Amino acid sequence: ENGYTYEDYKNTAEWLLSHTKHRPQVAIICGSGLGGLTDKLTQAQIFDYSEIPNFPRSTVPGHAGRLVFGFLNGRACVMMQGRFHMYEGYPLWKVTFPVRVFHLLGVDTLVVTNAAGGLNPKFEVGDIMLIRDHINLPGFSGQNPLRGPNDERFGDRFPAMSDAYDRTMRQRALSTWKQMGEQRELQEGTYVMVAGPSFETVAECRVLQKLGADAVGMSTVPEVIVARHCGLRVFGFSLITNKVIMDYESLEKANHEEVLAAGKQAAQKLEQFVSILMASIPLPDKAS
Amino acid sequence: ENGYTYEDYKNTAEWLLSHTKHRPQVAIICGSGLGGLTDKLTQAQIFDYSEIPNFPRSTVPGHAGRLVFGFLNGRACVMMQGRFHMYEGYPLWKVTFPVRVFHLLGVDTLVVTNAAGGLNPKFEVGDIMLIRDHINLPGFSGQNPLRGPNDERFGDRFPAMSDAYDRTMRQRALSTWKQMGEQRELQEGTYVMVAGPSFETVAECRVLQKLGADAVGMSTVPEVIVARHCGLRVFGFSLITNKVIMDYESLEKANHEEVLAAGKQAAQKLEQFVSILMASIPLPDKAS
Amino acid sequence: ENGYTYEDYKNTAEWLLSHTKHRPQVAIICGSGLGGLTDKLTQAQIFDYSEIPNFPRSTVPGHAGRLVFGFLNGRACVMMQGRFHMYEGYPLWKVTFPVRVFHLLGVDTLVVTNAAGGLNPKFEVGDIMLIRDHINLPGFSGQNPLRGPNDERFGDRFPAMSDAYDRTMRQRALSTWKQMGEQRELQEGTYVMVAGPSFETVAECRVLQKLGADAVGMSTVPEVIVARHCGLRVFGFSLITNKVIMDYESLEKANHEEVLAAGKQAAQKLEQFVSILMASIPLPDKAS
Ligand SMILES: Nc1nc(O)c2[nH]nnc2n1
Ligand SMILES: Nc1nc(O)c2[nH]nnc2n1
Ligand SMILES: Nc1nc(O)c2[nH]nnc2n1
Repeated sequence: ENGYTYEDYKNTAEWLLSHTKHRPQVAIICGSGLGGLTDKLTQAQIFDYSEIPNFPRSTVPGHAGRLVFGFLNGRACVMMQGRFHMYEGYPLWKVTFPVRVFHLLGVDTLVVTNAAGGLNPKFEVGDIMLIRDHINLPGFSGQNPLRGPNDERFGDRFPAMSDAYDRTMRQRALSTWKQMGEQRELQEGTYVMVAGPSFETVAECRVLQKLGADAVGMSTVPEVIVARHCGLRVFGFSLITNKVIMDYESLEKANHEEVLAAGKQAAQKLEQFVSILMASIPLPDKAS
Repeated sequence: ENGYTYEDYKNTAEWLLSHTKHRPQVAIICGSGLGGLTDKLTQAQIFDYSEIPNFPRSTVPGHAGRLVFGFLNGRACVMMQGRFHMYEGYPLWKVTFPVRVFHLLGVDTLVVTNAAGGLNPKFEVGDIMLIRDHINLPGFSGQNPLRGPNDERFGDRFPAMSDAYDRTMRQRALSTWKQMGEQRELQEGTYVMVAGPSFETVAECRVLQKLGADAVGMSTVPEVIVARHCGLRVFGFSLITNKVIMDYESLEKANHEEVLAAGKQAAQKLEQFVSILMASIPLPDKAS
Repeated sequence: ENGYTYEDYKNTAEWLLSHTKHRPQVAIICGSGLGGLTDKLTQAQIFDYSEIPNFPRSTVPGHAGRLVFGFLNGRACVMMQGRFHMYEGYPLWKVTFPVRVFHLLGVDTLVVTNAAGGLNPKFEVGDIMLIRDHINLPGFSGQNPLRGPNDERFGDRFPAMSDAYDRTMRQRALSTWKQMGEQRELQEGTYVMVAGPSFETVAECRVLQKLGADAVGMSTVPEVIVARHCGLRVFGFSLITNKVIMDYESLEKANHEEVLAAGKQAAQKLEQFVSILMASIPLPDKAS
């Protein structure tokens, strides 16, 4: 909540609207390595976070920290290239700030992507996990983008999250993967947000396994929470860039340079998939 | 700890004492929907949080955010109507601030109430759960009202919480329910504080089940911790206003308007019960 | 991260270096009750945290809050007597600050010690637990000393922790215990950091058991994370000063005055052990 106020989201929404011919319907937050999706846009208009009025600017990236509009598979999009994370210092009400403006920009659906670790044994690095649920660890402790006075203008005080990932789109997703007649079926599991920038220890990965998590990451959850709070259809995927959970001879135990999950390769796939998916996102035209 | 200092709790305690004929023995924090208990008071004196010197004022409520004194079943009380929550922005050392003044006001027992979600399957919405234990999730991460320099004037650095809910009063509680010859027996389980304002997801509810929790809420724990820190007899109940933990067809999955647990109905019951309970709280007169 | 900057760690490192003839190789953070190890030092030079430029000063202790150099078993040491904890108010980037200067002082190995609770049933108060892994609970929520912009000068953005406690030294540790031909074998388990100053409840201890933890404490984890981030060999022990996990008649349920684990007795033992251990820490001379 804090730091920003409604006119803050209202001045930014307007600044963008009055600076772009585009009026986005779908907002797409690309995860690490998935920024490529921006290339798929047409009639694109690239704004620098830096440029936009109250938009948090990047801590290091910047370049791989831009907001591009345009179109994807027949949907007026707006892809945030280079999402913000709590571990960069951004308070969660800066992390999720974009989502609040996308809503005022008219966005009604938010597709978020990310790069997690593979907790579930069945996963194979490279797999794309459809997020069916999430475990908001920072939220349990207090780190929830909604903390602070509730702005009924955006939504409720106690919004529910048991319905976060829109059954419909998840269906249309599982179907679509099948339409394409793909190899490894679109995975589906719970994503566990873990704040910290360092990577989990074996002992930690195991508690994440026990907790129910399928993939671990340091983002998404914040954007999903406030998006839902605004009443935004939300669905997303998680590129499984690696995996671990074994003391009994770590062997590899990751590093990060390991995270790439056949970089170009898989990143390209999750991207095309999301793009194909634009056609399964209800058009504000009601369609009938 | 932070923000306030001893004279802060000392000026407020005195301001109240020198503004009320009353000298409370029991302090009662009413949960959402349980504010009605204030009606049961006699010779009551309603102060507005706003009015009291260093007392955190409400973020939105205010009205359903008052401090009323008076008497309940032969006990000099002081009921905080409209408790503060971490999710409203209040730092935990503002949430629990009242408890620290109640102690300086002479309060020796603190009965807290709340409205949780029903994790334990045996629970039936409407049930009243006697809190036998708690799992302080925000505490594990750092969100503990005691964090900061310890004020030995109030208590220890490392107070123990394994004894928080006073065996005695829990006994007298289970007995009392039986005296009244009630229907569903006074439930008894562990309350898990979860900070965030949004509601838990199915995936989250399950980790709360696995963790051992019986009911989920966003308060109480902070007040119980510092109350105990002062050396205050503490016991409390949790009105089960709902329940969930099922992906396999959510069906209802809550909302909040669902939370009421037969509002007037059950809220009234937990209230009378607490009031009857005043008679089972040791009188400072030692009684003998 | 925050608050300090590189010249901050650079001015302090230099201030110390230009104020001590010593150039530490090993940095030893002593836990509560283990400050005695300082006595084992020779040619020792005691600086007051207070004295050192940007060094966080103690909240209460101070005296039992000093930085002593000198030598231990043929290793140029620097023992921080009286470590900082998150529960004293110190932001984690003050807690771990010393580690960042020890690195600039040339320290290459960090041996941390602490006093936990005994979660694992096999443990007997007095036991010394070799830390083989850790569960960073405050980290999951956001409380990670690395949060904020990454300083590539010190290390990576996403350092891994699956390798934190250096296999080698753990081996040399288990062996050494055996060399000495001791009684109860050097225990080995996962340490779970829990922030809060109050002690865990029975309900909490059980989730710590389920999570996988073997011993609970309120420190170490922060120092281990940034030490590893700098690329510092890290290993440590945990003096088991007590234990609990039982509603079914608490009986003792601790207090803190119980924590001592045969104070002088066991504290002395873990100390001599660490000192003997100086001989198993690779000398920067490469040794060959
Ligand atoms: N937390 C987390 N853990 C892993 O193992 C990851 N791999 N890629 N992103 C990751 N994030
Ligand atoms: N956390 C939480 N969860 C539920 O399901 C609740 N119902 N009423 N208060 C509640 N608080
Ligand atoms: N958290 C924690 N718990 C116990 O039981 C302890 N005993 N000594 N330090 C301790 N720290």
